[PDB]
Amino acid sequence: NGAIKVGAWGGNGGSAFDMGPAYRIISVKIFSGDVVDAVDVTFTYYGKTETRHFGGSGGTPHEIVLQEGEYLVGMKGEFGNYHGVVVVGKLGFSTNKKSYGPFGNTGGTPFSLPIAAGKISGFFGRGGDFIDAIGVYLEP
Amino acid sequence: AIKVGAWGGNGGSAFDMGPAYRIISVKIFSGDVVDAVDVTFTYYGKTETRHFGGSGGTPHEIVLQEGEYLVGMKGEFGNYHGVVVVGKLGFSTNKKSYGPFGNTGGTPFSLPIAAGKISGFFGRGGDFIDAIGVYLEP
Ligand SMILES: OC[C@H]1O[C@H](O)[C@@H](O)[C@@H](O)[C@@H]1O
Ligand SMILES: OC[C@H]1O[C@H](O)[C@@H](O)[C@@H](O)[C@@H]1O
Ligand SMILES: OC[C@H]1O[C@H](O)[C@@H](O)[C@@H](O)[C@@H]1O
Ligand SMILES: OC[C@H]1O[C@H](O)[C@@H](O)[C@@H](O)[C@@H]1O
Ligand SMILES: OC[C@H]1O[C@H](O)[C@@H](O)[C@@H](O)[C@@H]1O
Ligand SMILES: OC[C@H]1O[C@H](O)[C@@H](O)[C@@H](O)[C@@H]1O
Ligand SMILES: [Zn+2]
Ligand SMILES: [Zn+2]
Repeated sequence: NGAIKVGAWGGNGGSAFDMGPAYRIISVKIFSGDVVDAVDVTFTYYGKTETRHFGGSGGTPHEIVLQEGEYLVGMKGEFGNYHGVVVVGKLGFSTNKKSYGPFGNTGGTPFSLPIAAGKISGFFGRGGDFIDAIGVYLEP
Repeated sequence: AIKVGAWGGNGGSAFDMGPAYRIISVKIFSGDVVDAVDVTFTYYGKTETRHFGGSGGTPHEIVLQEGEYLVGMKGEFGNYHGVVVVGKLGFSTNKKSYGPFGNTGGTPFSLPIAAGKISGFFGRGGDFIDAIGVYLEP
């Protein structure tokens, strides 16, 4: 394959998910309340349009629609205890155009992934009731 | 090229070793803070050593064996007497964990590499290691 995967950041709970790399990420939808509940990813994969449903369905959706020539070049957030579970409390992304988030209201251990060269092409991690952990595929 | 980071502050001057064929060793010089790093590596048939940061601190060496690669970097950055620098720095290989080295807490960062390896470094250096970033390959 030749994949580059960094992360996941967060807890060891939930069940592993892995969408693999995409030809093109179309949109990312972060479901969010006190904590990061979930992430939906809409993408094309070769060339068919699929959307994957990660984490849980609580919280409020916050959608990042990527325009033409717009790519994800950063991810940051925080993970910490929420009711006996270590999950992502905050999650944000930046693109080559704009910054998004963070979404979620629970402080914890910060992580940050500035990408000086390259971009995010896919996601993996762990999900249950909430988003326990999130990691990322990279490509040039 | 895949470059992630750098984590740290905006002081010092920019360094960039580029990607290596193979990392041979990493020597982290630290006391209160991360002072410097020596990286020994091969590159198109040549063996090279680069030094980043200053001359202070106590050395802690990571020597990588055959088929051993760097699969993680973690640390902390913060204001140490006027400059935002790496106060703690650690690495992990596919065999072993090292450090972190340095005694000054600040803002944590972590880079676990689920697939791929660290192949090189970039960042900023002066008296101490202001910032450190990493080249990644499969
Ligand atoms: O994020 C955890 C939780 O936070 C709040 O309690 C609400 O917004 C819920 O919908 C959500 O599931
Ligand atoms: O404004 C963003 C903000 O909106 C709501 O209050 C929640 O979904 C939060 O988790 C989120 O951070
Ligand atoms: O998502 C947080 C939490 O939700 C559920 O209770 C389970 O799936 C846990 O394993 C998981 O850690
Ligand atoms: O390395 C820490 C510090 O050392 C020197 O004082 C200068 O090179 C600064 O620019 C740098 O921030
Ligand atoms: O790390 C900063 C500083 O910490 C201590 O004072 C000593 O170990 C020095 O050698 C070093 O320069
Ligand atoms: O911070 C870890 C590291 O920092 C300095 O170099 C010294 O105090 C060492 O004894 C120690 O192992
Ligand atoms: Zn969904
Ligand atoms: Zn030695």
